[PDB]
Amino acid sequence: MQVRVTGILIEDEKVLLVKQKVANRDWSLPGGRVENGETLEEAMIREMREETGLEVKIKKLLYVCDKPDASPSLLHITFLLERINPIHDVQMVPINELSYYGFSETFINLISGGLANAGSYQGL
Amino acid sequence: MQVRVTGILIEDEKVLLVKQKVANRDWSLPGGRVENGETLEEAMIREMREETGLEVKIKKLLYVCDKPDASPSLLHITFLLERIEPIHDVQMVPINELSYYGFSETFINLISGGLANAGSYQGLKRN
Ligand SMILES: [Cl-]
Repeated sequence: MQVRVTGILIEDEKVLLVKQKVANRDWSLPGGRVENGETLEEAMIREMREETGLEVKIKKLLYVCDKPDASPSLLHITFLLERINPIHDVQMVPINELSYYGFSETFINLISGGLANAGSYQGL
Repeated sequence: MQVRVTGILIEDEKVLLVKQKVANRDWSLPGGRVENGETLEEAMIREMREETGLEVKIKKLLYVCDKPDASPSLLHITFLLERIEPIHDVQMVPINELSYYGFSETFINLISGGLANAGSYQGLKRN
């Protein structure tokens, strides 16, 4: 089973986005695959470092999404993060404008709520 | 990877405990291994009706504990459950009495905080 973590870092009502180095290379949430021997947290911290060069700490686990029909089975965990050698592609997008970046027709309010939505789950 | 789900169904400040058909028996939380192809949810619902015969729905993810160093790697998810629509060994124990059944004060506080502690996480590695 594969596991992926993504971080949501909010400051002044904006979310941190990075340019994806794969696919259509759109601005998306920072994250990556959890590597063998890594706790979800170590992976999150490593991914933030490699894609934004920032040092962070887990604030809370917000939303977990699992799709076992994937190949291989996939578990997706999203963390609320707080801030504490290539130049990184980074952008702070106002939460309002997130819809202009193609963000899900099912959420955006999920992150608007912040801690209020901690622990959300889906299963599909 | 081995994934385990645990259910915490609270009603009137009491937690649902089940009696283990293994080891020294003893009252513990309902849960089990997530079987291949199941979503965490499908497994939670399945374990819940095999051990308590109740129909439940997930409220929120309460706690995620992962031990990548375990053999095999372990991910343990705890769900706050809510009731919806063979005889099982079931008991509703008041939360302020869980210490009697071996639960630590730390855990009792977690369950006690309820929805307020939703989304808790902890990574555990040896050394
Ligand atoms: Cl690897």
